[PDB]
Amino acid sequence: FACKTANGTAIPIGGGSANVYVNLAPVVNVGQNLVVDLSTQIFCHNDYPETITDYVTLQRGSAYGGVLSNFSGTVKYSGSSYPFPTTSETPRVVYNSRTDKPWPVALYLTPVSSAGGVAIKAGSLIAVLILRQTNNYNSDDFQFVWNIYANNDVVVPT
Ligand SMILES: OC[C@H]1O[C@H](OCC#Cc2ccc(-c3ccccc3)cc2)[C@@H](O)[C@@H](O)[C@@H]1O
Repeated sequence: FACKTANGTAIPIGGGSANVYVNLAPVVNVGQNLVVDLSTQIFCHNDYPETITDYVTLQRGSAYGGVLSNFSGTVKYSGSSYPFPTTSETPRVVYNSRTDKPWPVALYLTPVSSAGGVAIKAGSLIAVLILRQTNNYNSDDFQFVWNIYANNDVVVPT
């Protein structure tokens, strides 16, 4: 089991950490959501699906910088909503193919009432999302840590 972003940035068998740069809607209105959809950038696969089934959760999610200060949010994992920062571990998603499939995580972030102007700065750390992988074969229990950075500024009008 291993993961990557499609520009080639990989986290190999056994886990590790990687950085992900996300394009963000440059204008987000109060009352509406900034959607940081990591399922369009983070992909994973099972290396031996004929023998082993892999199980993948969102173990931990938290916000940083302007996301932490200027937005409040939830995280959707595999079709369901959870508080952000996360509390419980999510249900597992099964990975059973050598063909990469997305890690189905997205943040839904709405500006706080006092937000206005440049609310997220280009280059800043905005989130850390941790994927936990286990399987039905042995005791492997690996963390894939995704450090999420803003590729661009986000402005909240007014
Ligand atoms: O994505 C599948 C697995 O890939 C990595 O482990 C590599 C392996 C293996 C493997 C395959 C077959 C056997 C095997 C042993 C005895 C008899 C038959 C098959 C043992 C280990 C590692 O990332 C595991 O955590 C993950 O579940």
